[PDB]
Amino acid sequence: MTEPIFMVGARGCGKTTVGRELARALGYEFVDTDIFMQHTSGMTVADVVAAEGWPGFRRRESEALQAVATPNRVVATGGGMVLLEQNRQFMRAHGTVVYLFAPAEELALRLQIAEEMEAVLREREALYQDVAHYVVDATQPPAAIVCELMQTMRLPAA
Ligand SMILES: [Mg+2]
Ligand SMILES: [Mg+2]
Repeated sequence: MTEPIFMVGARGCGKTTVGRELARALGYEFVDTDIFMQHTSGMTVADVVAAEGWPGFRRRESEALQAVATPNRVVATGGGMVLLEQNRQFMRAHGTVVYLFAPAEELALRLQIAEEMEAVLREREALYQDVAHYVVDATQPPAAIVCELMQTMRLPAA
């Protein structure tokens, strides 16, 4: 089916890259909520936070989620998208959610911090699992994740 596919996970799990390659494989559109915010508002997350705080950024992020969710589209989401319950509900309702899981060690390794990702996971691991319909090993190359997702999720290639 063509419900929107939400990619969730912590910074460093490869969301944008896997999202983009999955979208290409399925013939879907691709949008990253963080990138959408930047290029529609002109403001970075630091700008938004400096002007309106973390609460203001989280509201914008919720709004972005709602604005870009549509069928036949893969949506890569920022690390903190899973913090608000309404965001978690929105994603499981509107579509199907995939958590790109990696231990903190590997998240920290990816740097195109080890203990800061450990702490991110203590706060958010359970939230990623709560919202995810499907959990995949994000330490594989993107192409291998793409392949595994199409099989597990029973999605045809474009
Ligand atoms: Mg759904
Ligand atoms: Mg789950």
